[PDB]
Amino acid sequence: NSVQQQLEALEKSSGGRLGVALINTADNSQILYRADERFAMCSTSKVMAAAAVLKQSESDKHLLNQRVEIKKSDLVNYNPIAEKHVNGTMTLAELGAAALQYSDNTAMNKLIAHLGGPDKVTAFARSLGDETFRLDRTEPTLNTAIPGDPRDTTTPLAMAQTLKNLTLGKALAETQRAQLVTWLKGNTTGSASIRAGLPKSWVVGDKTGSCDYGTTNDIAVIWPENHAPLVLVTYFTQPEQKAERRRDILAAAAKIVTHGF
Repeated sequence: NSVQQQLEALEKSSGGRLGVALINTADNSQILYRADERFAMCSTSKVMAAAAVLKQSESDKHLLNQRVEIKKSDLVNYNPIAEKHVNGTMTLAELGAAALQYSDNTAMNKLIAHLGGPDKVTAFARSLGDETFRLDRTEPTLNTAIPGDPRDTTTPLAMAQTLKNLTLGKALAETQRAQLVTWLKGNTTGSASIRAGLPKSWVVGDKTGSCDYGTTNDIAVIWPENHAPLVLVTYFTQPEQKAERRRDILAAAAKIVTHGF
């Protein structure tokens, strides 16, 4: 079975819609599956917000350490790090780290507010040549993931291209690029997703996403031991609103497309 046949088979048994985009930076070859179809991003959108702040810091040396007050009213549905700092402050850098490494929703909202709203995050994506990404709402409503709803969505290919540009490409200045990579590598939420389908020794940086309609996502940069990096986006969504997440499917897809590498 070809990789494509394996992916189609994987989806057929999954009970959902699978979206895969892998870019092999060795020759820029790609493995695509519904890569031009939109999927709700869930928390994977946090990468774009954090990157937008990193871009700003390129021209503002005091931005990353700027203090941001955390009030009880700022807390939403999931604030593992922000809740520890109520009544205190967090720097924009710490908010970026919390949003990316723990998927803190309060952190995301602080980043969005700092940037001036969801439309500003979309504007940043467009500045990177990403004409697909769109952020419309804040946390937690950006997680509705209603089938066919274009809000807070992107395509696997668009996100793979942008993630490559951000982490290995032309998008950010070196210090900022390295910071984004450091944050992604330090993610604590992706053990069961893409990481679970790769050789245990490979270095990986990723950002997961999980939301309604059993939407299960993960976008990652992978560094094999003897090969050029791979950029992989695995999105998955289902027809029922309260469907369970299926991180096992993302792991399975990762194993299929990275085979041989």
